[PDB]
Amino acid sequence: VEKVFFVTSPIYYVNAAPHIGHVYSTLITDVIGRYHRVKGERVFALTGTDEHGQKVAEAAKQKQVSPYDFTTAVAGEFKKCFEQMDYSIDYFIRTTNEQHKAVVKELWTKLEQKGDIYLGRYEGWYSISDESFLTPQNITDGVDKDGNPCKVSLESGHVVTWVSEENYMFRLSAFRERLLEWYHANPGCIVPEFRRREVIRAVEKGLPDLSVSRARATLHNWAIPVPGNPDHCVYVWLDALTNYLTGSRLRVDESGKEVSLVDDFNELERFPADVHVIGKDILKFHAIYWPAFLLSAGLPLPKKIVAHGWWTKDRKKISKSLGNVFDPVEKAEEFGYDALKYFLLRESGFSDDGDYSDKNMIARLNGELADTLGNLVMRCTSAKINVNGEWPSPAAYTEEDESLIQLIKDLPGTADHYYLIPDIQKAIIAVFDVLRAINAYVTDMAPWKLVKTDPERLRTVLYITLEGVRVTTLLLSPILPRKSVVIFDMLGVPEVHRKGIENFEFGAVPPGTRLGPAVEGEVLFSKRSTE
Ligand code: MET
Repeated sequence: VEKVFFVTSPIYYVNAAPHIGHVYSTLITDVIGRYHRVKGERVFALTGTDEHGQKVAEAAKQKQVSPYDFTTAVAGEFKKCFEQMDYSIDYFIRTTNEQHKAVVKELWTKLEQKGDIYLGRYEGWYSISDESFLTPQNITDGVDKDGNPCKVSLESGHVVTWVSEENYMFRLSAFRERLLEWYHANPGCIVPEFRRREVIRAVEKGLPDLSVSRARATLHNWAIPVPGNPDHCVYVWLDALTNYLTGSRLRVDESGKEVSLVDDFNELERFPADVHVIGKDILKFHAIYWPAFLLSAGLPLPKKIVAHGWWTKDRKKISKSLGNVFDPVEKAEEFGYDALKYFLLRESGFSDDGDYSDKNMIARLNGELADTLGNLVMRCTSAKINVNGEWPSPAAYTEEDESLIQLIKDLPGTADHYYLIPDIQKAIIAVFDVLRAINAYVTDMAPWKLVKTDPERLRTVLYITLEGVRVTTLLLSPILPRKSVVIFDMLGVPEVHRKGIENFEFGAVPPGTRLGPAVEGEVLFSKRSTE
């Protein structure tokens, strides 16, 4: 099937200002989308804000302003932040959007007509902060923000409350066997694998029916009314998951504004998502509830859900009051945007709860970006080594020449597989193994000596080096979107060769291609001191 590659981030609660967790999640979404665009594919990358619910409504009561003004303010902060992070997102969705509401009502009605929604009661624990139902097995003792004894989530640590309400219930219990068929039929549908094992384990134990409405007062009327029952509002999560569907059905103008909701998802060829990027904290919603709603509705299921871990700074929690902040924009201004992105994508894989420190950030920037990549780019383009300022024509290749050429020929196939898992960390490591190899080849050949001694040999060494740089840079362009453009400018790679699987091929830029012009003091990544 040939379709728009559809990649999504979670839509984030707007109870509070955007922070690193959100930036990271969206960054992951952005990178995947960026990579599929360089393969020449149509892409629709989606992010947004989850704006209804008790959590958000109460967050706005605390700051003492209307939910409409509050959600709009905070959403504005999310957009401003993401614009500043210089992503390439195709649309920003807000669940307050009127067309989103229509799609929710449409899906709800499908589930009802299917016979999968009945009137019942939920009597059990709820975490408002997580907007999540919990069994007693998943709560424990703790202290509220007074210090008085309460119950809290084992998952999250937030206060839980007992809820006893007549609610509309989705028949999730009836989807146990089909969800199990699905997980087993598509053993790559949840990444990383140990999270796939989590979901299976959980669904194996058994599934209770799920409350998909709440009484309207409980939600302070800040939700979507249940169609046909104005006393009930639709569960914030059923509403929020529907954003993926809504997004697949919106025609967007050049300004980034929704202008039309199509009746059928096929019209736009986006749905279902090829990758839902998420955090591990919201796995059940995406891997259990969502495919269950889609099965009931008769909709296609997503191809992959990839769930990453949580961040710490200096081996502690990120928190304003505890005195340990990590501001992505602040660190980008300090170290650079592409560098910070490299770090967050390099320093941790999706199975790990990684760690930012200034020390280790500077170690990677200097180590990998400046010495390994940065220096290689400057040398092979320098007037000292590349005296004619062009891509030379290679002479005959030695076996050592060819060992390196093989590594470069093999790199795209390997990096491709990693980006498709997806495992962005592994893709980066693969590209830098090839970069380390190029540097060691250069050390061996000492092109600086060859310039005097053997210009004919230099032609070969220099051409291999330029091409190795070009290919590695191409495959890193989704990680270093701005720096890759600079690198390609220095190399003098024509625009047409900066994109497309055609240009993953060794030798796509011809000898004789001229290098771009130099500047007095220019440097790709400048070293920074340690303390
Ligand atoms: C459909 S994704 C919803 C995610 C939720 N709003 C959160 O911030 O965790």
